[PDB]
Order: sequence, then C-alpha cells, then structure tokens
Amino acid sequence: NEQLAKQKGCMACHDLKAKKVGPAYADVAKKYAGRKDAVDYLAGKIKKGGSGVWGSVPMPPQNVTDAEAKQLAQWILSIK
Amino acid sequence: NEQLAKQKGCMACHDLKAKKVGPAYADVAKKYAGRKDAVDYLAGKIKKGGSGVWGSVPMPPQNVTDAEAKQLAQWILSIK
Ligand code: HEC
Ligand code: HEC
Repeated sequence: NEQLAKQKGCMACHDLKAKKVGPAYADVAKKYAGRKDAVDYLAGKIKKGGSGVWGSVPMPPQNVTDAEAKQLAQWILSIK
Repeated sequence: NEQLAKQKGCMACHDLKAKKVGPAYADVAKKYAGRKDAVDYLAGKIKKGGSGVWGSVPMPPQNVTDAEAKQLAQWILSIK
C-alpha cells in the first residue's frame, strides 16, 4: 500500500506514475553522448517524429525548422 | 535551448531530468500485469534487491518482512 511504501522510504527512488510519455532529455543525452552522428539523428527525429526506441507511443513530427531541430539536438546533447 | 523547447511544446511530453532512479510503479505494473508469478517475483526483488531489468543502478535489499514485500507487490500490481 501507498503509505507503507512512503514509510519504508521507497518513494525516494520510485514515483507512482511517469507523468510524461517521452524520455527525460538527460536520458536521451546519456544514450547518445559520445556517438558520432547523434546531432543528425536527433534533429531528424525531432523534425519527423519516430517511435519504438523508448516505447510504443510515437513522437509526432514537430513544427521546427531544420535549424531549430539541430539546435535542440545540440542542446539536448549538452545536458549535464 | 530550453525556452525554445518550452515554446515549441516539447515539455508537454519530456522532462529535463528523471528525478528518480527506479521505474515508476505504473510502468512496473504494465510490464508485469497479466503474468502468472509476478507477486512472487516482485516481492523477492523488493526484499532482496536487484539490478539490470530497468538499468544499471541497483535496488538495495529493503527492510521489509515477507508479508510486507508481498503486499507491496500486490499493491503495485493493482496500479491503475
Ligand atoms: C533506491 C535507493 C531504491 C529504493 C529505496 C527502492 N527502490 Fe525499488 N528499484 C530501484 C531501482 C534502481 C530499480 C530497478 C532495478 C533494475 O533491475 O534495474 C528498482 C526496481 C523495483 C521494482 C521492479 C523490480 C523488477 O525486477 O522489475 C519494484 C517492484 C520495486 N523497485 C519496488 C520498491 C519498493 C516497494 C521499495 C520500498 C520498500 C523500493 N523499491 C525501494 C531503486 C530503489
Ligand atoms: C508527444 C506528444 C511529444 C512531444 C510534443 C515531443 N515529444 Fe519528443 N518524444 C516523444 C516520445 C513518445 C519519444 C520516444 C519515441 C520513441 O522512439 O520511443 C520522443 C523522443 C524524443 C527524442 C529521442 C529520439 C530517439 O530516437 O531517441 C528527442 C531528442 C525528442 N523526443 C525531442 C523532442 C523535442 C525537442 C520536442 C519539441 C520540439 C519534442 N520531442 C516533442 C513524445 C513527444
């Protein structure tokens, strides 16, 4: 039960629900940092959408310019 | 950049950081609901700890009785 889980400290490491459908950017950065074409790969996913890397729910194509997608990929790849 | 990501709606589906190291319980429930020995499997992971199912960071053995671990597994498996 929930307050049992709270009392035993479990919620220090677990949440009840993933609020968001997409991966946190820091996890995207971890998965791709140190890989050579990740800015092209990420920019393309942001602009055109994709599914199946993290789960079944897809990301729709996003209304960004090629420049904006590239900058967002670069930003995400800099996450510390 | 961050306010670019905010402005383009991205943060409706993504967070900057996964605050917590462990999977959200609703994702644990999804992964195991409809499987026959999941209460024994989960109770055992809660009590004894484990790693590698969701990632590298391990869950330490947790200070619960066998009864408490079973009840927590059952609770988690009921999550809607
Ligand atoms: C970190 C210091 C933890 C605390 C305290 C608790 N949990 Fe945990 N849990 C943690 C991690 C890093 C993981 C993933 C382990 C892995 O294999 O990658 C888990 C996992 C679970 C699970 C799923 C186990 C599985 O094999 O899928 C459950 C059901 C679970 N955790 C429950 C749970 C409970 C009830 C806790 C308090 C008694 C609890 N955890 C504490 C990290 C940590
Ligand atoms: C839901 C309605 C989304 C919004 C709006 C945006 N994102 Fe998204 N994103 C979403 C999902 C469900 C996923 C996982 C897709 C999968 O393959 O399982 C993603 C993924 C990303 C990624 C990683 C792509 C990869 O192949 O690993 C990035 C870099 C990303 N998303 C960024 C991003 C940006 C910058 C957004 C606003 C312009 C954005 N997403 C919106 C869901 C949704």
